Amino acid sequence: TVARDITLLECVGKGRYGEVWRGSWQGENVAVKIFSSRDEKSWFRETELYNTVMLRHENILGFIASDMTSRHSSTQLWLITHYHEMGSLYDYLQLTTLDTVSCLRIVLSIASGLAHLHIEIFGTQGKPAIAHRDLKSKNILVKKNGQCCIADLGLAVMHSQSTNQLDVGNNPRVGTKRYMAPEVLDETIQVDCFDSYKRVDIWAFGLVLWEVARRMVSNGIVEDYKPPFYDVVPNDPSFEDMRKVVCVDQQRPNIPNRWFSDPTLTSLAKLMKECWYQNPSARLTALRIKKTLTKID
Ligand SMILES: O=C(C1CC1)N1CCN(c2ccnn3cc(-c4ccc(N5CCNCC5)cc4)cc23)CC1
Repeated sequence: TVARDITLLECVGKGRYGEVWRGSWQGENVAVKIFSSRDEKSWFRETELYNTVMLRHENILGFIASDMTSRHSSTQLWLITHYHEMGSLYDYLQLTTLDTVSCLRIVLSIASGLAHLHIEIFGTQGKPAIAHRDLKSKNILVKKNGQCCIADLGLAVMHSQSTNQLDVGNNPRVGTKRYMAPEVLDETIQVDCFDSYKRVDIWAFGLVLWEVARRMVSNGIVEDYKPPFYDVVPNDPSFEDMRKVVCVDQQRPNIPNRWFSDPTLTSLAKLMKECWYQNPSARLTALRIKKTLTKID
């Protein structure tokens, strides 16, 4: 198989999800995500997704193959994709600051990535609508040309409008809590409705928008990298911790005033706020957000 022709070179990530390695395969770098036992359904669902739906897009992490392998004293579950040496947005934002152009390129490209997933394309070159359900800075990769690509589709949801059936899988994993929409947290989400799942992505996206914006320099100031809600939740926040801050207190990420000196960060502040409506139906769509980012300077 592919697994046995891969040589594993360097561990570049370690978490509750398992591990990420840089390895080589046919002389090309690849990322090998080795899944924890707790997350094996994600590997299954993502293997399934990648093997049923044509997802390939500049801003979706490029899939190579999935495989099992008899490794250590276990059978490892590996998902093998293209490799982005910059790492995640999370990693990258912590090593550097952005300018107007690099900020816009990052956030637009993610918008385009989200929009492509969310839309249904009809016909044999088409696809079902897909909702990610766990978008965050750690599972968006940064390419050297400055564009991003979305990974980690283990919790994805698909829907098609001809069939009007909704595939949610059978996954014990629910999203990353720090990024969880109000309606998910207070359990008011309309689970029968596909638009609900898209709308949770937008919330999450708006939180990412904020992480990124903080690192864009204006007039030679910039904010330190911070995860959304850093000031009001501890590390690894509970589902209950978040409900209190997001739903009960209706708190939203603080916009620093320095952003209002700058016409880009002013326009993105408006944008991220229209991703954070308590009312899901008031949130902008991926496509609209894409159209807007395309017109900002
Ligand atoms: O599933 C996830 C999230 C939940 C972790 N993914 C997919 C698996 N990942 C990767 C996919 C595809 N490429 N890729 C490159 C890195 C990577 C590369 C370098 C670094 N570092 C280590 C810290 N010092 C600087 C460079 C970190 C991560 C990580 C990944 C991470 C994002």
